Amino acid sequence: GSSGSSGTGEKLYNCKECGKSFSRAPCLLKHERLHSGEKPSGPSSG
Ligand SMILES: [Zn+2]
Repeated sequence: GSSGSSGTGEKLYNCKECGKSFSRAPCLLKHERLHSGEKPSGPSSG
């Protein structure tokens, strides 16, 4: 019963794919994007 979030953005950075809590938020947010399925085969254009 102690609900109270100080701020404007009520979001908690945390990877659910592999399940790992990084120390750096910035790096964590990017880590969540790194989880793009399996075998990221880009377009390889050019
Ligand atoms: Zn992860």
